[PDB]
Amino acid sequence: MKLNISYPVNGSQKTFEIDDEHRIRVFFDKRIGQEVDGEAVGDEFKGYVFKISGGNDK
RNA sequence: UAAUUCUAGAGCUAAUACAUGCUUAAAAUCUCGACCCUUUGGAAGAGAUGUAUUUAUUAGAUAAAAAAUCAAUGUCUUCGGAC
Repeated sequence: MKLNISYPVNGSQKTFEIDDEHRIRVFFDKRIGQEVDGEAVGDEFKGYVFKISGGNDK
Protein backbone atom coordinates (compact mmCIF):
# COMPACT_ATOMS: atom_id res chain seq x y z
CA MET A 1 0.00 0.00 0.00
CA LYS A 2 1.27 3.39 -0.97
CA LEU A 3 1.25 6.47 1.23
CA ASN A 4 0.80 9.88 -0.35
CA ILE A 5 2.26 12.19 2.29
CA SER A 6 2.50 15.95 1.98
CA TYR A 7 3.90 18.83 4.00
CA PRO A 8 1.95 22.00 3.40
CA VAL A 9 4.42 24.43 4.94
CA ASN A 10 7.43 23.73 2.80
CA GLY A 11 4.97 22.66 0.15
CA SER A 12 6.83 19.49 -0.66
CA GLN A 13 5.33 16.03 -0.82
CA LYS A 14 6.58 12.49 -1.14
CA THR A 15 5.10 9.06 -1.55
CA PHE A 16 5.97 6.09 0.59
CA GLU A 17 5.69 2.33 0.31
CA ILE A 18 5.20 -0.03 3.26
CA ASP A 19 4.74 -3.77 3.18
CA ASP A 20 3.99 -5.44 6.53
CA GLU A 21 0.67 -5.78 8.32
CA HIS A 22 0.91 -4.61 11.88
CA ARG A 23 2.03 -1.06 11.28
CA ILE A 24 -1.02 -0.42 9.13
CA ARG A 25 -3.90 -1.18 11.48
CA VAL A 26 -3.51 2.07 13.41
CA PHE A 27 -5.15 3.55 10.32
CA PHE A 28 -7.98 1.04 10.30
CA ASP A 29 -11.64 1.77 11.06
CA LYS A 30 -11.11 5.53 10.80
CA ARG A 31 -13.15 8.02 8.85
CA ILE A 32 -11.20 10.79 7.20
CA GLY A 33 -10.74 13.99 9.11
CA GLN A 34 -8.86 12.74 12.15
CA GLU A 35 -5.28 12.29 13.24
CA VAL A 36 -2.89 9.49 14.04
CA ASP A 37 0.63 9.24 15.45
CA GLY A 38 3.57 8.07 13.37
CA GLU A 39 5.25 6.33 16.29
CA ALA A 40 2.69 3.58 15.84
CA VAL A 41 4.18 3.00 12.37
CA GLY A 42 7.55 4.66 12.03
CA ASP A 43 10.77 4.97 13.96
CA GLU A 44 11.43 7.71 11.44
CA PHE A 45 8.00 9.08 12.40
CA LYS A 46 8.54 9.77 16.08
CA GLY A 47 6.34 12.60 17.31
CA TYR A 48 4.66 13.15 13.97
CA VAL A 49 1.01 14.13 13.73
CA PHE A 50 -0.97 13.19 10.63
CA LYS A 51 -4.40 13.55 9.09
CA ILE A 52 -6.14 11.44 6.48
CA SER A 53 -7.77 13.06 3.48
CA GLY A 54 -8.52 10.57 0.70
CA GLY A 55 -7.73 7.35 -1.04
CA ASN A 56 -8.30 4.99 -3.93
CA ASP A 57 -9.04 1.28 -3.78
CA LYS A 58 -7.67 -1.58 -5.86
C1' U B 1 -7.02 1.28 -12.20
C1' A B 2 -6.66 -4.23 -17.55
C1' A B 3 -9.59 -0.51 -18.74
C1' U B 4 -13.90 5.10 -21.18
C1' U B 5 -14.27 12.44 -23.09
C1' C B 6 -12.59 8.30 -15.12
C1' U B 7 -10.39 11.32 -11.70
C1' A B 8 -7.91 12.09 -5.82
C1' G B 9 -4.72 14.70 -2.37
C1' A B 10 -1.27 19.41 -1.67
C1' G B 11 0.15 24.43 -3.54
C1' C B 12 -0.76 29.50 -6.43
C1' U B 13 -3.76 34.34 -9.09
C1' A B 14 -8.02 37.19 -12.24
C1' A B 15 -13.51 38.97 -14.07
C1' U B 16 -19.29 42.04 -17.56
C1' A B 17 -18.17 35.03 -12.84
C1' C B 18 -20.02 35.02 -7.35
C1' A B 19 -21.26 38.24 -2.70
C1' U B 20 -21.90 43.22 -1.02
C1' G B 21 -22.42 48.68 -1.21
C1' C B 22 -22.24 55.29 -1.41
C1' U B 23 -23.30 59.58 -4.29
C1' U B 24 -27.63 64.57 -6.23
C1' A B 25 -31.69 70.29 -8.20
C1' A B 26 -35.26 72.92 -6.12
C1' A B 27 -40.45 72.84 -5.35
C1' A B 28 -45.03 71.43 -3.37
C1' U B 29 -48.43 68.48 -0.20
C1' C B 30 -49.67 65.63 3.94
C1' U B 31 -50.10 64.06 8.61
C1' C B 32 -48.21 64.80 13.90
C1' G B 33 -47.93 68.50 16.81
C1' A B 34 -43.42 72.68 21.36
C1' C B 35 -45.55 76.83 22.32
C1' C B 36 -49.09 81.03 21.97
C1' C B 37 -53.77 83.32 24.13
C1' U B 38 -57.04 83.81 22.37
C1' U B 39 -60.89 84.68 19.11
C1' U B 40 -63.97 82.36 14.45
C1' G B 41 -57.06 81.35 16.39
C1' G B 42 -52.10 80.50 14.41
C1' A B 43 -47.62 77.76 15.03
C1' A B 44 -41.99 76.12 15.86
C1' G B 45 -40.34 71.53 15.02
C1' A B 46 -40.72 66.55 13.25
C1' G B 47 -41.55 62.69 9.78
C1' A B 48 -43.89 60.76 5.04
C1' U B 49 -43.86 60.44 -0.07
C1' G B 50 -39.28 56.72 -7.00
C1' U B 51 -40.49 52.12 -9.10
C1' A B 52 -41.89 46.88 -8.47
C1' U B 53 -44.75 43.00 -5.21
C1' U B 54 -50.11 41.61 -2.56
C1' U B 55 -55.10 43.22 -0.59
C1' A B 56 -59.06 46.89 0.27
C1' U B 57 -61.61 51.43 -0.94
C1' U B 58 -62.67 56.19 -4.15
C1' A B 59 -62.14 59.29 -9.56
C1' G B 60 -62.62 57.39 -14.32
C1' A B 61 -68.89 63.02 -15.94
C1' U B 62 -72.16 63.84 -20.03
C1' A B 63 -79.87 63.57 -23.46
C1' A B 64 -83.54 70.25 -22.17
C1' A B 65 -85.13 74.93 -18.97
C1' A B 66 -86.46 78.24 -13.81
C1' A B 67 -87.39 79.01 -8.67
C1' A B 68 -88.41 78.41 -3.14
C1' U B 69 -84.85 76.64 0.22
C1' C B 70 -80.62 75.08 4.91
C1' A B 71 -76.37 77.51 5.95
C1' A B 72 -71.31 78.44 4.56
C1' U B 73 -68.08 81.21 2.07
C1' G B 74 -64.26 83.58 -3.50
C1' U B 75 -65.32 88.50 -3.92
C1' C B 76 -67.55 95.24 -4.44
C1' U B 77 -68.66 94.21 1.27
C1' U B 78 -74.01 96.31 -0.26
C1' C B 79 -70.51 92.44 6.87
C1' G B 80 -76.90 91.42 3.68
C1' G B 81 -73.46 87.27 3.00
C1' A B 82 -76.93 87.63 -2.27
C1' C B 83 -73.19 86.14 -5.64
